[PDB]
Amino acid sequence: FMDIECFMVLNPSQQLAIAVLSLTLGTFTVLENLLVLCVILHSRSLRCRPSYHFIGSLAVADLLGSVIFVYSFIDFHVFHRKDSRNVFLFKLGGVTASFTASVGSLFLAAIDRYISIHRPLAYKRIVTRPKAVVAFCLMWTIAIVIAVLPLLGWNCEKLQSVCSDIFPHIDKTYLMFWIGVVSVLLLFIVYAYMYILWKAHSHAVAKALIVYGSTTGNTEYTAETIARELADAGYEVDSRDAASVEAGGLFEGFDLVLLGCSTWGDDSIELQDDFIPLFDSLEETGAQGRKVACFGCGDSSWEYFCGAVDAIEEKLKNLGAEIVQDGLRIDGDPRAARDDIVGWAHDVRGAIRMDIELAKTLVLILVVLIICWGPLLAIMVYDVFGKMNKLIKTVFAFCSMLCLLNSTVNPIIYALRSKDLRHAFRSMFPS
Ligand SMILES: Cc1cc2nc3c(=O)[nH]c(=O)nc-3n(C[C@H](O)[C@H](O)[C@H](O)COP(=O)(O)O)c2cc1C
Ligand SMILES: CC(C)CCC[C@@H](C)[C@H]1CC[C@H]2[C@@H]3CC=C4C[C@@H](O)CC[C@]4(C)[C@H]3CC[C@]12C
Repeated sequence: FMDIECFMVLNPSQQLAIAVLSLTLGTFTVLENLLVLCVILHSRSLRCRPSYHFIGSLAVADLLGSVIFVYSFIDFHVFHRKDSRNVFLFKLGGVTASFTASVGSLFLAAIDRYISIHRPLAYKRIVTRPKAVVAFCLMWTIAIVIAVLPLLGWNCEKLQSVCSDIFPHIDKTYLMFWIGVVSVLLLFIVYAYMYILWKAHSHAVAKALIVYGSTTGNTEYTAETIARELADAGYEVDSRDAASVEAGGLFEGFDLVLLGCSTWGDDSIELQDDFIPLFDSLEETGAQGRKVACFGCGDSSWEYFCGAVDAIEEKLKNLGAEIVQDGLRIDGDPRAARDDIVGWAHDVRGAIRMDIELAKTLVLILVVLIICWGPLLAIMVYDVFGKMNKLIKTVFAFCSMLCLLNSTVNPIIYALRSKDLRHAFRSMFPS
């Protein structure tokens, strides 16, 4: 038993600001989605290839949600309308389902693009047109079912219950359940997109592994000269002396692997004593379908010029490691052959990032969702655990406007970014 006017914290100036922000964004949001829906149906008449299952659901939810929200919000605040419990829970159920289905659409958009990254080869087997058709339908029914529950029962007046100080006639247990399901998909949305950016961050920069024997220090100076062209180009480098290497999984996670070794053949071809242990235990090395290249120092005076490079390349192509370019072979000092070093290093780089606008969009969406749903659900958690003062009700009233802004910026985030929709919008014009 709570007074309806107790939920109405309304300063005539605060009432005008509420009305201004809600009638601008409201009329602006409705016109946006009413245009988006018109474009899809116009596009449906011309092209049957774009699914438009996600953008249509998001637009319908934002249109229906905003229309009922702005009207009820202004009627409740500016006009101070006192409705019966069922008539209010009918209206509150309507907006809640629409906004729930809206964020449920973003949840289905998250799983659509999460499966494409986690399981690219199996994406076409899971996400289909009938499955997405059924999923959205069930997403809408569940969204309606949950939001109709307060009207059916499970409210603060039907049961001896502890009520909400921001939503009249609502049981806090129902809100905690509603917050839970909304928070789970939101956290999954945040987790998925954060999982996309961290996964794409490792692929942007390539990793190059350099090992060398070099008793005298020439193949090291070579590798040190080899590494800088790679490093200056933008390659993560992990040069390692062959005397301090671990055999098993030595090449794991390297897009390119450069194996340099000096030849030390007094009588017969012999490699660097430090490079021999790694040579023997190569099978242990990943040694498979790994882009790899060789280099090494030698001298013309010997019958086997850089025979080490030949022995290594024979084991690499034996196990199937793709040798992208021939091994680099140097005699004497590589300080005079610096040009050929950076030449072979730029060539092995030639023979072989991410969409930042799509990467920033995820950042933007995450920043948007954290901005629009963070404080909104936060105030509701304050209502569930303990209670709040009058200022928080006023802040929540302004924060109730914050989710409406999300419905305004969504057709700019997704529909405007749709290359197919913009084609359908231009097709509206003569030719
Ligand atoms: C005992 C001995 C054997 C060598 N055998 C070879 C050989 O078979 N083939 C070759 O090209 N150079 C051979 N060299 C020359 C070295 O490979 C050359 O000095 C090289 O620049 C050494 O590289 P590092 O400074 O990276 O150890 C040999 C040198 C010595 C002292
Ligand atoms: C929210 C309450 C008050 C009324 C909802 C009833 C109507 C408007 C709801 C219930 C079922 C919903 C449909 C369920 C399935 C989809 C597929 C989706 O890809 C586009 C939206 C669309 C076509 C929904 C449009 C809106 C819809 C028809």
